[PDB]
Amino acid sequence: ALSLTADQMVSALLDAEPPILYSEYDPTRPFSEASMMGLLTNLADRELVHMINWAKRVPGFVDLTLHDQVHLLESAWLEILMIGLVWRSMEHPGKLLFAPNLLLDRNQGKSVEGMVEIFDMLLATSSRFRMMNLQGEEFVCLKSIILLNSGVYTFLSSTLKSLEEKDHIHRVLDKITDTLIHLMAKAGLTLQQQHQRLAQLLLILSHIRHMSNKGMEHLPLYDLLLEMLDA
Amino acid sequence: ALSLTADQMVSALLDAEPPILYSEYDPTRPFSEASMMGLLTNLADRELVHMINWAKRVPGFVDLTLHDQVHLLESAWLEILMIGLVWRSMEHPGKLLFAPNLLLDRNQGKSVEGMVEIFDMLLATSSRFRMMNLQGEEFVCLKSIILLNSGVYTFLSSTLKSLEEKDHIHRVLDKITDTLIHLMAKAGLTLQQQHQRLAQLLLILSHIRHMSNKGMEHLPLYDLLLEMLDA
Ligand SMILES: Oc1ccc2c(c1)CCN(c1ccccc1)[C@@H]2c1ccc(OCCN2CCCCC2)cc1
Ligand SMILES: Oc1ccc2c(c1)CCN(c1ccccc1)[C@@H]2c1ccc(OCCN2CCCCC2)cc1
Repeated sequence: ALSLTADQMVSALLDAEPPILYSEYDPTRPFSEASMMGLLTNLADRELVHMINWAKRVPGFVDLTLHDQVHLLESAWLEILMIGLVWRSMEHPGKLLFAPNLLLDRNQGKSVEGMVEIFDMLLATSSRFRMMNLQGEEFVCLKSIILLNSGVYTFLSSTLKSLEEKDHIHRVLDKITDTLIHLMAKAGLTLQQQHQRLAQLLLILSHIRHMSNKGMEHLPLYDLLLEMLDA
Repeated sequence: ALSLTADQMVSALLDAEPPILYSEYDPTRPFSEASMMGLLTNLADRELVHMINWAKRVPGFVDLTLHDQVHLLESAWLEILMIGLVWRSMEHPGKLLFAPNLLLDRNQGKSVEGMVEIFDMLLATSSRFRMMNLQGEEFVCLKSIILLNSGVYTFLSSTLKSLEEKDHIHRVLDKITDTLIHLMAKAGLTLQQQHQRLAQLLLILSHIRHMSNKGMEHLPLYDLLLEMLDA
């Protein structure tokens, strides 16, 4: 876990990658009446299941407490669905690849009230990824950081156990930071460029947190998540 | 601007620091009827004015477009008020130093509906700052990063001007990253520790974004901000 090598962390995360699901939409039926929200909703609910399997495979995650594992996913679930959406949409300018059979552009967002706001923020993030030429290895590191970071400041506890957990989460996270830098070092970037790029990458996560928040508004999960985790 | 030296960036930001305002509350009147929200509201509205002066003094900020300057403050205003609150509350465990004459603890939050949620998140952030032993120089760098970063992904424009602006904002931001590292290098931290600490610092900003979002819910600003900026 905390002994994992940089290259081993990347092989470990890359291997943990979830599958790219398809939208359960009837291709022969008129789209102008498919219920946009309904499609996205059913899609996300199915990815959530695979998200758990993925999370269980992120180094150090299963070491935590079941209830801590739930808390973290409960805080990050939507941010992870989003950063994943933005990634696969990276090479699709002006469009969002929700699923191989569900590629929507701006206008298609004006379907539901206030959904075009969220699409634009997503497209913009996708665009930034294009601008930075984000790499698949950098991507998985970021998605793992989101998972371990998003809920680590809201355990609201100072018990010895919560203290060892928080400690352990920031130790894995540090490992991921080291890994990100390693990648950038190998790409040829100087020390300065490594720091600057690391910062540019982490700061985009603030934007993903914000999008998630807007998404939560437009949109118990704990028990649902629990049952999936506790196998 | 983009030529500023590390030590010059810190002297520049430290000098730009706003004043620590007081709550306009009658000390001889019973507090159980002072209207908690009213106090906080009037306080923030006054700090906002000083926030503009401060922003105008952040290197590279005034170089932007007035409308870009407004957009950035409109996106970050509450996050900045919050990171400032958390900072001055750092040495006050279990309490929030909203102002020298307004130090409130947990329970005092149960005043308004759902306000104790926000206080707890704030206390937790303050606690993390204590855990990391954040330094005044690191603090100002972070507050400047928030200002330039929070709204840089939502300009929703690809005009040449918007492209040069975004470019220019990420160039100042990189300067601040270099500065943060410089500080950590001088503190004695190794290269590895520098990277890890930079990451831990930036990631807390995601949490500040989240708190701001919750704060915006519980809670035009553009025109208001405009008038203050355009002097
Ligand atoms: O990979 C995916 C799949 C779907 C989505 C994204 C990524 C990001 C943007 N997004 C969204 C979020 C809010 C408003 C509009 C769109 C959709 C989305 C996300 C979540 C969602 O949830 C429906 C409720 N559902 C109930 C069971 C537990 C899981 C959540 C419904 C749609
Ligand atoms: O330095 C300060 C001063 C006040 C506050 C913070 C920091 C952070 C937490 N916080 C808050 C935010 C939402 C809910 C509860 C508390 C208060 C706060 C923040 C903003 C606020 O705004 C009232 C509306 N006001 C109208 C004019 C433009 C500026 C905004 C009222 C209270």
